[PDB]
Amino acid sequence: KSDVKLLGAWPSPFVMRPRIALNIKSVEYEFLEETLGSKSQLLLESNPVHKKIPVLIHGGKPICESLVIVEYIDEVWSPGPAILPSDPYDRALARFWAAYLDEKWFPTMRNIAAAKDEEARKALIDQVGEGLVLLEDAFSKCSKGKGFFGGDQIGYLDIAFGSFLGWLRAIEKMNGVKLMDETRTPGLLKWANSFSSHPAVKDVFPETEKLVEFAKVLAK
Repeated sequence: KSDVKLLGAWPSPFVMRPRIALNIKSVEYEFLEETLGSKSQLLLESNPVHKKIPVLIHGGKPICESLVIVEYIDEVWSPGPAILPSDPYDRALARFWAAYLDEKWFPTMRNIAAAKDEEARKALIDQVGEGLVLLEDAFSKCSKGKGFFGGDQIGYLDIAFGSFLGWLRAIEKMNGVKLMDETRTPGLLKWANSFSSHPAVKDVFPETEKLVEFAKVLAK
């Protein structure tokens, strides 16, 4: 348990990602929570560049950046279940969509709260919706009728996208909008239940209300 430590603020979609990956591999680890109002000295020592979490410490060495940590876990604990796809093209597509989610979609969605006027808010909400249309189509092609982006088993792209689901739901609730409905994202609604109920996910997955209330707490 001491050989693997995960530094992280909580709740956080980015911190969720290595927790799910460690769960898939059944790797025991200690979760070292950052707490509001300070940055721990271990955080400052382990991630001097970004000073953020997650940080995985393994063999006395820190590994930063959520997705990079996920790949590291997949590669190091290779006898366990595969997290990335095995085919190079499928792997490239999984990486492509995770990069889209982290670079475009999620920053857009969390900018909604700070929109100045009404039409800017609408533009951001429209962009989150167009992202979900794109991911609905990616899910159809990736899943091939199976339950996950990863196919029969949960995979890298499930972790990347699924980690955001709670925050999507909270932002839906706080803005009175429905961005996964049933007309626009039928596959993703189903996948959302498969993901949030998965045994490697459910005990680290946030209750929507908890996120909403936490956003209210942060408002400072």
